[PDB]
Amino acid sequence: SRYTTEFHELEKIGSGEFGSVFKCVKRLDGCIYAIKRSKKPLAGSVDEQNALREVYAHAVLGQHSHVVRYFSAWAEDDHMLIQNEYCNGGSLADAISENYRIMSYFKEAELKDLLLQVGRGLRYIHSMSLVHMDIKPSNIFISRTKVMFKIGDLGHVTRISSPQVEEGDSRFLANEVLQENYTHLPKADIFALALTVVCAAGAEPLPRNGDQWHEIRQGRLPRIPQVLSQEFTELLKVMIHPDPERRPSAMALVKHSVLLS
Ligand SMILES: COc1cc2c(Nc3cc(Cl)c(OC)c(Cl)c3)c(C#N)cnc2cc1OCCCN1CCN(C)CC1
Repeated sequence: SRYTTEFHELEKIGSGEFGSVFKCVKRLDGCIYAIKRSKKPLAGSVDEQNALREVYAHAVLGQHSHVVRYFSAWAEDDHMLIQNEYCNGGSLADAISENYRIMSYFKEAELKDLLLQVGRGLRYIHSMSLVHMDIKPSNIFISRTKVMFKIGDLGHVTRISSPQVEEGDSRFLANEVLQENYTHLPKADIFALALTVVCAAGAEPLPRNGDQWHEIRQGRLPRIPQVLSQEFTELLKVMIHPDPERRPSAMALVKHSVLLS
């Protein structure tokens, strides 16, 4: 196969219903890549159009330092393979879990660094008239050696002015998207990013539904166990404002005083 011929598989680094991700060395350049290998989705299914959204997003998206670089995608032997940039820091989700294990944490400065960098990624995507629609720790990836946060997993990417919306994780989902209101989709990414940072700040696991789910959608910031400045807190707070029009845009976010620099 092209997979075996072009690459040497080093180790499986991720698995799940989405398939599996392998750390691979490309024989030609000797560089490390992350390759997702999954069953070729059923024609007409959500998994197909999910994969369609991923591959067709890079047709629009160029290279950006806060978006995981895409190299190629192909199908063979009833399997689909996507070759991406390898981020040696793994996902933000794993980093959060590792913090919990060894009792470390992200300092307030590091949290603002995370917000700004992913903010820069969102600004570019939005400027291409696209929206990510699934921003969460597991979809944020880390490159080190000196720390670069990159947006990955474009399986939910869709147009701004042509809304075809497949909802993302309910834990990060803005209420207006649930209400089938797609007039301000960029602000949905902003909403999810705030909760993503709140996750990195060491907050308890976000609710999938129920009471405290609604309280968050009311604009209530989840309890954070560490001391953040009231100014950073208020920024995160407005990012989850019930009115998406009061939430800052991505380009307004990256220009914000508390974040710079
Ligand atoms: C979770 O594992 C990793 C997934 C990564 C990843 N996912 C991904 C998602 C999707 Cl949806 C894709 O399909 C479009 C494709 Cl192709 C890849 C991208 C991307 N993109 C980039 N970088 C990653 C890096 C990872 O681990 C890095 C170090 C792990 N190391 C630590 C020491 N030890 C325990 C051995 C394992």
